[PDB]
Order: sequence, then C-alpha cells, then structure tokens
Amino acid sequence: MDEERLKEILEELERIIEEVKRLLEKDERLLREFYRRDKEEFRRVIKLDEEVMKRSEELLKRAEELLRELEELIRRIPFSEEIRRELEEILRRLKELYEEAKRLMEKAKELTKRIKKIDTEKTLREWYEIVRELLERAKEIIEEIERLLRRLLEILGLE
Repeated sequence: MDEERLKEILEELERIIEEVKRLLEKDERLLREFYRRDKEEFRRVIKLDEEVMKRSEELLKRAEELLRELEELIRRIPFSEEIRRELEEILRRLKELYEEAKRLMEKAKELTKRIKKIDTEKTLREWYEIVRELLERAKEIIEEIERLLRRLLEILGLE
C-alpha cells in the first residue's frame, strides 16, 4: 500500500537524521578534544573529520532520494485539500532545509581541502572557528528536520 510506504519512508528519514546528528556530535567532540591540546594529531583529526563528512554526504544523498519518493507518494494519495496544503508547507520547508544543509556541507568540504595544504595556534583556531559555526548550524538544521518529520507523522495520523 501507499500509506504503509509513507510510514516506512518517514521512519527511515528519522533514523537517517539521527545518525547524521550523532556523527556531527562525534565530530564536534573530536575537534574540541584536539583544540584543547603536533603534526600527526592534526592529520588524524583532519582524517576523522573527512570521514564524518563523507558519511554525512552519503546520508544526505539517501535522504534526498527518500524525500523525492515521499513527495511522489503524497502527490498520488488523494488527500483532502486542507491536509494536502499542510503537507506541502512542511515539504517546502524540508526542501529549504536540505538545500541549506547541502550548501553548508559544500562550504565545509572546501574549507577542509584548503586547510589540508598548510603545515602550521591562530591559523588553526581560525579554521576551527569557521568549522564550529558550520557544525552548530548543521545541528540546528538537523533538529528542525527531526521536528518536521514528527509533524508529518502527526498530520497524517501515523503517530
């Protein structure tokens, strides 16, 4: 059925967003650990950060695929006009949020690529300042996504 698949898609999207939030939190922990402290230490934290970034891009790719399938399913289901309107407002907001997240990850990837070419506290701390702000914004986007997914489940009566 379609609403069963709707339920599956939404609960999978929740799981994916919770995995991205854990990865962001693990990245913030490791970066805080490094900056409270050597060449190889910075090499390792750069590698771990890149690993977290690659994982997060995979998960965002899967979530975009799922969001497309969700939109198609909601189009096919004969919802009442009011409910269709409510769903469409949330999905519009979710697309805006996924676009903010994709731009943020692109900016983080460029910043990490640039920092990899330098050997050198101020230079690495300025890099850390930028990544701190990017991570904080990403966490906020993720939390808003969690909330809107819960809202979709409530609007549909799937709670």
